[PDB]
Amino acid sequence: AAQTNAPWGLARISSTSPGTSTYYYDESAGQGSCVYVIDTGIEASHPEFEGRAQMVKTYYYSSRDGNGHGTHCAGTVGSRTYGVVKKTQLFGVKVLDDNGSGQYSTIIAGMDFVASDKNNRNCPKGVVASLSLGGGYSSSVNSAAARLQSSGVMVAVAAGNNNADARNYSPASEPSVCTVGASDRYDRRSSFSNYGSVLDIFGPGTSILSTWIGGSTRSISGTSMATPHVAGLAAYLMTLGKTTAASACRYIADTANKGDLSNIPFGTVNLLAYNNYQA
Ligand SMILES: [Ca+2]
Ligand SMILES: [Hg+2]
Ligand SMILES: [Hg+2]
Repeated sequence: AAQTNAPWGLARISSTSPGTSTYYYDESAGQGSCVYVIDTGIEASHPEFEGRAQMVKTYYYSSRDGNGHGTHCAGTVGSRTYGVVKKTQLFGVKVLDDNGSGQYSTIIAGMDFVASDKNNRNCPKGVVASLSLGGGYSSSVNSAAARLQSSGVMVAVAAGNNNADARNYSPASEPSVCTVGASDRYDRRSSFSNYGSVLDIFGPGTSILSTWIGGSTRSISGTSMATPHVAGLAAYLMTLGKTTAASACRYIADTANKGDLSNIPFGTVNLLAYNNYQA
């Protein structure tokens, strides 16, 4: 299948060069897989989700996304127009408040929740979790991420947006999960993207168009935005039967576009997520 005039990030992940505009993908489109989006919530009624999204847990007074961030990131995972895996099922877990902030204790709870909840869902092709969030280093937050991964969920996390070594950030610095940096249209590392040896892979993160709250759309930048491109790609590859939850991050790095990115500091991987599609 081909989506013509797609968002640049979608085109980039199905191409071996920058500057294309068509997103090529297998029609299976991640059907039978599930992606938990752990964020500010999801506006599940947005038409772009086609009834494939639902809120399963909140840690605040409401389950509604009053922020937009979570809705945007879900959209990059699996909205019709803006999504990598256009037929995946999306589950929203609200660990962040409507200002975009949350305590580590509640972020940890949300992770432990997903590890258990996936046991009562029908997700034949596997289960992914997308965490476009993070803060300063915390061994407890790293440990919760590691548990979620070991439970059999493909965990993809943001590297952080400080233009710094991601070793000092939590979400990011846990080696066992998939830590994602951000790149821009021209194949440069995004100016804000964290880097370092703990990064596994880069995805598109600058000027990413997707769904927003109030049934709208919006372009936003941040290494947060790259995360869902890799989460969606994992779900897509898992439904194809190419890889499993446990080995997805490695499989993605193995099959990545290698050496394309500029402004990568020595000691950081130069690998850009790539679907390897062939008609
Ligand atoms: Ca890793
Ligand atoms: Hg987000
Ligand atoms: Hg986003």
